[PDB]
Amino acid sequence: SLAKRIIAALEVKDGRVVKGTNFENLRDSGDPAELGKFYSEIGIDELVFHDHTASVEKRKTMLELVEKVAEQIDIPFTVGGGIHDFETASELILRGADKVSINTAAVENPSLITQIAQTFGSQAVVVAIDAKRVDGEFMVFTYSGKKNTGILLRDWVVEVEKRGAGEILLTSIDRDGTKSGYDTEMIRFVRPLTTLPIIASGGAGKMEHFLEAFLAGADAALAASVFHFREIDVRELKEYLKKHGVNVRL
Ligand SMILES: [Zn+2]
Repeated sequence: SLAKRIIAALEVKDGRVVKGTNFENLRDSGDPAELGKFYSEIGIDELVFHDHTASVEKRKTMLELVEKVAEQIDIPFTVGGGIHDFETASELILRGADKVSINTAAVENPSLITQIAQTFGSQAVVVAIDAKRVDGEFMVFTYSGKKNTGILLRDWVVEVEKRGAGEILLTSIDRDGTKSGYDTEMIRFVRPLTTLPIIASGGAGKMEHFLEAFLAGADAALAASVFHFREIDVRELKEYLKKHGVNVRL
């Protein structure tokens, strides 16, 4: 069966992890680079950083983050949060990120996907798609879930692959922040529409949710607070998944 990845998401601001972690062993539980290194050592496959720094310092702050993280880890990492053009994405990849996440800017200018891919390869471009049910249809939302674009998820997935994206980070707004489970109906809906790797995001609460997401056709599963606050142990999770037939890296 197909190889599956466990991904930790770190929300960051001003070079700090927002709300930190429960990991007492670390010198500084809010240092993104230290936390990243720790996650790679306990068995996380990749990292996603999402930045919320204020506009005047944002560009420099995200570049510093990327350089510091790149020195501490050899596993892939993605950076995102307000990447609106090619030059911003380029500077971040050159400074050390393996991949960039784009969402609002991709919907507003789908050629941005192609532009980044032309220089850095499709594998450098993660399109984050936030979606929610509206009147029985899956719709795409932008601006941190504030705007219903009126674009069907079905149509956007196909366009994203056509434009040259390498991966889709699929967040169910219906589940994000809850610990109720991944939106497996949404994952199953997207799976036949694309050949791209799908990162399931939103709703992780317990180890069984990961199994469910992988059965639904996710290639990777992303989570944040379940790991940060140690509700789920990463090694225990991989051992659980392997036991039940999922091809994870031990
Ligand atoms: Zn964020």
